[PDB]
Amino acid sequence: MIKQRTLKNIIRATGVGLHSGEKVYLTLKPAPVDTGIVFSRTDLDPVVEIPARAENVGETTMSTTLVKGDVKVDTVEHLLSAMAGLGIDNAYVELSASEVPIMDGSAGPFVFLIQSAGLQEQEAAKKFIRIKREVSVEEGDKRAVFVPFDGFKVSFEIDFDHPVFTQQASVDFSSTSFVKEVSRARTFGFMRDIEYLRSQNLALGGSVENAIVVDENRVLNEDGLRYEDEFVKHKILDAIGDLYLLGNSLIGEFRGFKSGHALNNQLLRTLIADKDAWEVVTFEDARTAPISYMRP
Ligand SMILES: COC[C@@H](O)c1ccc(C#Cc2ccc(C(=O)NC[C@H]3C[C@@H](NC(=O)[C@@H]4C[C@H](F)CN4)CN3C(=O)C3CC3)cc2)cc1
Ligand SMILES: [Zn+2]
Repeated sequence: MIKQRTLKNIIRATGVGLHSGEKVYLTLKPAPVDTGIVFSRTDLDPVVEIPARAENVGETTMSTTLVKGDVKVDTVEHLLSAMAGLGIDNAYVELSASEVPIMDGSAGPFVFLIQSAGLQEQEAAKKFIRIKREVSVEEGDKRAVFVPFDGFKVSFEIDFDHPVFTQQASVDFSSTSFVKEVSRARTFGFMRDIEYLRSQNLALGGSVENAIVVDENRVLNEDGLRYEDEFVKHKILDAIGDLYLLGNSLIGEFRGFKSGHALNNQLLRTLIADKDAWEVVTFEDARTAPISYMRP
């Protein structure tokens, strides 16, 4: 059968919060069957824990935020994308501060730290959410859709009127490596936006070392892009992180059109509410299942 996965070993990492500019110590820990992903602010006494579930998502600010009262964890989407891409079901994420470290601006450093630890299969069937019906959310010119699909696929389109800006990509993850083709795609920022955010005490940890910095015309990063389509690949990365707040891996297709965290969360809420549009399924036989995972 397809089995739940956690970490084999604890992972420790250091970085800076994109927005906070705060040094943050990150620990990923193995967790029991049916824990899901749980974030933990260990700088607090008592320690405050927020399950990485759509119901805990906060005011859809600059990034995906988990809240519980007046406690938050900022910018969870790149880490959850790394955990989604590798099929991790159960894990404790401990943070010394309010924001997940940005690292290089991609999921690459997290996927590497996790695959360095290795994964442990657990004695329990992995539960999948299978899309049975199309679920569509729109707001203005933005659109986010689930389509039934025997597998896992993410299609994305962006549309910037900007000299730097392939603005479309589709990845079937059963035939294309999240690790190689998506995970290294970095966050990006326009200089006019970054100058505004800085003026408002935001982007305090931003640098060419953790973001593609774009002025009116070109990428300012001396070493350029990792992919010709890095921008729309990063959109796909962020969508994979947000999808993982369902708390179960998806069997279906996601289509984004200029979508972002706020509409992505409207789509998760609408899917969860419409119980006719999905079912929980397990696979007693991995060989006939529409998705596959790497060796642990
Ligand atoms: C040494 O410093 C000195 C100096 O040079 C310097 C250099 C750099 C910085 C910085 C920085 C920085 C600040 C904010 C952002 C950001 O929010 N990007 C949003 C982008 C990326 C994507 N969204 C995402 O990736 C979401 C949102 C987060 F980005 C994570 N997930 C969607 N998206 C948009 O659609 C944009 C067009 C609206 C990125 C980088 C500061 C100072
Ligand atoms: Zn991002």
